[PDB]
Amino acid sequence: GVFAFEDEHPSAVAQAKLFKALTKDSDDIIPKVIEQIQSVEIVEGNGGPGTVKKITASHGGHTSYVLHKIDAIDEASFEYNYSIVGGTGLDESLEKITFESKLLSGPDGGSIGKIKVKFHTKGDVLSDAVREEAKARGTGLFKAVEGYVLANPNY
Amino acid sequence: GVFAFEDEHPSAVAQAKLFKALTKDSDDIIPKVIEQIQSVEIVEGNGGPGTVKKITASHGGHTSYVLHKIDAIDEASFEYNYSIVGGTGLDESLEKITFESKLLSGPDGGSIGKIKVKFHTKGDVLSDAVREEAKARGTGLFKAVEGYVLANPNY
Repeated sequence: GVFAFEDEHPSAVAQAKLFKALTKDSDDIIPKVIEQIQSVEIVEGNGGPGTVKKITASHGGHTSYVLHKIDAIDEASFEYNYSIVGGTGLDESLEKITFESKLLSGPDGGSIGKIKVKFHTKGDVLSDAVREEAKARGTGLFKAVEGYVLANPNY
Repeated sequence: GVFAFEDEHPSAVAQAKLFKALTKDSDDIIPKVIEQIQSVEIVEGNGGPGTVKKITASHGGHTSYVLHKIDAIDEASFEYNYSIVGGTGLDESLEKITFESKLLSGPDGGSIGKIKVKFHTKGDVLSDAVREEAKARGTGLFKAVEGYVLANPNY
């Protein structure tokens, strides 16, 4: 099945500024802000739709890793979608997880990031722990990037 | 005179975790998250009340620094107060600035950071540019530490 969940994250950061950090500069930000994440390397691609990246997090004894595919980037509507297509960080019960982000405008020139996470299960059931852990991990990357942009006016 | 402005900041971080971050680990966190803050040097003290710190920042080609004294740290009430007592970063119109921070219980086991900025002016007027810059700098330090804790549950 395909299980979809949605959250909204208001932010004081302007859409265009948050969108650029989310889509062009997140490879440099995420490793800086998240301790565990050691590196972000491009496996194939030029940064646009279709690019595959390997993100390595130090722990789980020595390591862990996940592979992300960028599915879509739409500057006009501030939509950014990516999938976790593999890696030890993708639970065995799942085919893939997709994150769809859209930055709506919020009060005071801020943003409201609508984040929908879709779980592509192998079967008919979705574990609660699997759902919760993946949502936290995806929300944490959004926050790492948004928090960085807040703390660094002009970067 | 003394001009006091207060703002509230909801957060999903629990009071005890955010309090620990703000008062024990901010010295390490702040220079990692905020690009222009070059360093945090303890001038005197061990980090507790009474400690004096020199925070050096760097813009365009321009360096500037400010001296912070930790005024109070009350763990039971989650109050953390510090003052900016001098430095090229403190405006000539001011004697000092005092940030009074208090973490209230928020919904979801999260918290509400109530931050009060007190400007101790040499005269009877406070410049708008001076008020906004200081208020932004101070909110930035709070948000930089909070963003870091959200991104790293277990640092």
